[PDB]
Amino acid sequence: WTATSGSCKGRCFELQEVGPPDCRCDNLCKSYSSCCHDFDELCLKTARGWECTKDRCGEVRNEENACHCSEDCLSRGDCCTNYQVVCKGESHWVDDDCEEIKVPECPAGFVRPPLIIFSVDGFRASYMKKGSKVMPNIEKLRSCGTHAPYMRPVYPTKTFPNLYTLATGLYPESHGIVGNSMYDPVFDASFHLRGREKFNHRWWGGQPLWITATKQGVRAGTFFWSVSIPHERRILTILQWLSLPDNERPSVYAFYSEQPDFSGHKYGPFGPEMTNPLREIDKTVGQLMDGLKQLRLHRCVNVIFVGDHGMEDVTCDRTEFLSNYLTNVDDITLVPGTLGRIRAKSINNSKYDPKTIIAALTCKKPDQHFKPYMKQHLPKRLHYANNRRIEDIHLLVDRRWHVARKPLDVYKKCFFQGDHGFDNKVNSMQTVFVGYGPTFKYRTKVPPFENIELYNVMCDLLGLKPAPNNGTHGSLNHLLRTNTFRPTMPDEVSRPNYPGIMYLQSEFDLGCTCDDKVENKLEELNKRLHTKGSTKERHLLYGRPAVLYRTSYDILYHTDFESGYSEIFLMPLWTSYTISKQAEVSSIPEHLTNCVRPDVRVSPGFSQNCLAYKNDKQMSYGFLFPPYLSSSPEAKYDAFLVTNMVPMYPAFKRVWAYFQRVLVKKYASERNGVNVISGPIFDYNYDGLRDTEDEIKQYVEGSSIPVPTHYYSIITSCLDFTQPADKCDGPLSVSSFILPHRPDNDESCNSSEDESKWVEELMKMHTARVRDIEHLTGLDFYRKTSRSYSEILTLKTYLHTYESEI
Ligand SMILES: *[C@@H]1O[C@H](CO)[C@@H](O[C@@H]2O[C@H](CO)[C@@H](O[C@@H]3O[C@H](CO[C@H]4O[C@H](CO)[C@@H](O)[C@H](O[C@H]5O[C@H](CO)[C@@H](O)[C@H](O)[C@@H]5O[C@H]5O[C@H](CO)[C@@H](O)[C@H](O)[C@@H]5O)[C@@H]4O)[C@@H](O)[C@H](O[C@H]4O[C@H](CO)[C@@H](O)[C@H](O)[C@@H]4O[C@H]4O[C@H](CO)[C@@H](O)[C@H](O)[C@@H]4O)[C@@H]3O)[C@H](O)[C@H]2NC(C)=O)[C@H](O)[C@H]1NC(C)=O
Ligand SMILES: Cc1cc(OC(F)(F)F)ccc1COC(=O)N1CCn2nc(C(=O)N3CCc4[nH]nnc4C3)cc2C1
Ligand SMILES: [Ca+2]
Ligand SMILES: [Ca+2]
Ligand SMILES: [Cl-]
Ligand SMILES: [K+]
Ligand code: NA
Ligand SMILES: [Zn+2]
Repeated sequence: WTATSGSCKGRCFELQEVGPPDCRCDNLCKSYSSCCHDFDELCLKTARGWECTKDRCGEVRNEENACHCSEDCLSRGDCCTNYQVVCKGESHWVDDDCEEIKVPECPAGFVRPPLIIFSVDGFRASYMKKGSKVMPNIEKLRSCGTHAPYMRPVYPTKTFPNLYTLATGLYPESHGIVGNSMYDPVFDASFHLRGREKFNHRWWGGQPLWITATKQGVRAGTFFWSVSIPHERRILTILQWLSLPDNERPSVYAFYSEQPDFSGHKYGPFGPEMTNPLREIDKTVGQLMDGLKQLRLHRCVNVIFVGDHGMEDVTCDRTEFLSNYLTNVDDITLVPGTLGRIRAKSINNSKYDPKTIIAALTCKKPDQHFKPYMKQHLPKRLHYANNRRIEDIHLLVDRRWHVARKPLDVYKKCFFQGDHGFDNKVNSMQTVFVGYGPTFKYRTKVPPFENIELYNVMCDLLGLKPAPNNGTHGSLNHLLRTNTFRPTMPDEVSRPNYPGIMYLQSEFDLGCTCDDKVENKLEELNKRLHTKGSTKERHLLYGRPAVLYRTSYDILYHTDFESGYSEIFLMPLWTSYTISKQAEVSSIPEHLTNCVRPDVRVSPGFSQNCLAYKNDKQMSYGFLFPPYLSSSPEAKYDAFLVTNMVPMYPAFKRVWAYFQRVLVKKYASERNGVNVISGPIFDYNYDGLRDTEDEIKQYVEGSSIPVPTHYYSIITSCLDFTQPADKCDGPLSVSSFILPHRPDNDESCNSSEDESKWVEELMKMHTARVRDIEHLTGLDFYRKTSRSYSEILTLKTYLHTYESEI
């Protein structure tokens, strides 16, 4: 109940929320049906429109007007945004040349430049160029401030997951808003767009910017605007808030536009009807900037123009129906659309089997426009698994398509021409970023980055300490003129051992054999130096990774590669090697096909053994430094050391072998040498973070040899590819992947064909940031380069997406 008998007199858009049943006057009351009787009358005035006209100038203050052109309006802070242009001969902000804002130019009593976030729903990245003619205000912001060609949203590329990611710096899996629709089995409760349950605090995890500000004494305008409140009114309210007394005035503000998303759903991303909503957004930006200029705040405030996601073409006829695949269609609940989430309709149904559901959806039709996954097998880059609200079964839907349960669900629930929600690597889903203000750089283009990074920066902009989040703090320092955050490299927790030769061949009983018994200080003084690390400068280019957790490991040196070998996990945590453009691919000699050799630097008790692999009918093995890339017949024997061995399903060996035999050389050719760091990943609880030994759910049979869930590689070269990887004088270029270590190739529908038709495509799907690999391994890469740490942080957040140009 709300006793709405009180009044909004003088309380219009009050910054503090009074406790019911007292009537409210804040910009959220509409969505609660708790506004005072007079809210519309007093707080939502519309009389006379939004602009001053020539004959309104100098008028007598008439309180019924939506905004004012009277003389006292500046002091009252409630002029129409175009007042000075019409009545005082001022020019529009857009018509002014831009001038570098070297320092905040703020009125007395402003303790810090305010931050205004102007967020636009469905603003596809390519609108910046494609709509440039009809958006002069946005275009000045863009070219005069700091801009990226695009900003990468989070998966799923829906509104609430993305806006809440912007506000928290967290992946949906951590903030909890994992879709526009959700079921939480622990609450036994459902979250919906329409409805009231979504206003319950328990859905919303992490700590959004407005709470971070508030707890640290920085006042915030409210972020959520009711749909019925017109854009012009939202602008004037922000401007009014900015005219408040120093002690009452917020420092951070948000504006939100439902457009161009709203129109985009109806008309498609480039429907002719899209021009108008883009003009209108630009007009709103103009009004904000004119209002700021009126208040002498246009060289004081930092403005962020940011979208949540793009928009793709999607029509009713491009819909896959689960009823064309499943006989048991009525025993499942589907969260439908641009992604699919499946669970059992009833928990009392013990005949529901996810395994057989997945099988029935796997490569069943030639051009099938969705792919089923168990959530832990989704590409790690999506970070979409560690939350009880994410169903075990997931469908990644092809761009331009929908998935639905039954045809009736489509024609009884074509309407739409656009939608979004797809994989966050899809060009059509990319959105925008522009920063303009004293704290951002002048006329600067920055590389694309992820929206998870913005929280940190908005914290920097407001002098706040960010709550723990998924951004990498410092990776966006190159956006900022000042207020940079100077991060320091994490301290190494474990130091390596450096074992020499300590064991005789005969101390090993591993059931391994090798045809290697063939024999001179020419080639023996030489091989000593290689095992002490004489070629280490070539194969270990950026210093050894640091181990950021407590463990026992050995640095092992070799002619062709260096490794950090875990005595705990019985394999390298990392294997580093350099392949020059000139390097040659050889095959494995017939006599050495099954060759595995004990490593005399490492005890039998800390080694794998061949027997376990013989007994395990499911599990074979591969090597991290590839035998094919050995520098010499003699060097090749090193690649067969038991300490270079890792467990691999035969199905995965097809993938790995093609990577090592074909792709590494190809990348070396194309990139002028590559440095490769490869290794295992263990993430059995799919939390994106390195497993402790007690979290491993699978071993090679009859052994303590743990089975990785994934294999990674980080592939680094010179950004200036006219320089070789091993002699680079400037910025680096990287591409990485985290390949799932699976017993089958069910994910690849073409896998019965040659590796040259499917493997690289799989790898591309599982592209990763070095930073993702850091979370998963507890290692820290690039410790010793000539590059600034901030640039390295940027490099570590880079994702090679394999899409076309935007
Ligand atoms: C992206 O960034 C985020 C933020 O940094 C990273 O997430 C953090 O990871 C930490 C490590 O996993 C984790 O720390 C744990 O916190 C536990 C208490 O956490 C509560 O309090 C915090 C602070 O206010 C709060 O943020 C948490 O909020 C979570 O849960 C609520 C309610 O469920 C949600 O509203 C909210 O959205 C959030 O949910 C998410 O996180 C939880 C895990 O906390 C997931 O389960 C969800 O799926 C969802 O993703 C909490 O309210 C604390 O109890 C933990 O301590 C246990 O483990 C340590 C190991 O060191 C051990 O020493 C302790 O003894 C203890 O073990 C006991 O519990 C075990 C399990 O129940 C049991 O087995 C043992 O026997 C013991 O009894 C731990 O310290 C931190 O909470 C999250 N923070 C957030 C916001 O998610 C994330 O990792 C980053 N991602 C990547 C890829 O880098
Ligand atoms: C939470 C945050 C952080 C920001 O930025 C940051 F945190 F990054 F700083 C910015 C804004 C915000 C919040 O934004 C808002 O004010 N609202 C949240 C989004 N929202 N959606 C609606 C809605 O009902 N629909 C509009 C879209 C649409 N299209 N078709 N149908 C619909 C139906 C109303 C609102 C109000
Ligand atoms: Ca949206
Ligand atoms: Ca884990
Ligand atoms: Cl969803
Ligand atoms: K085997
Ligand atoms: Na297959
Ligand atoms: Zn939408």
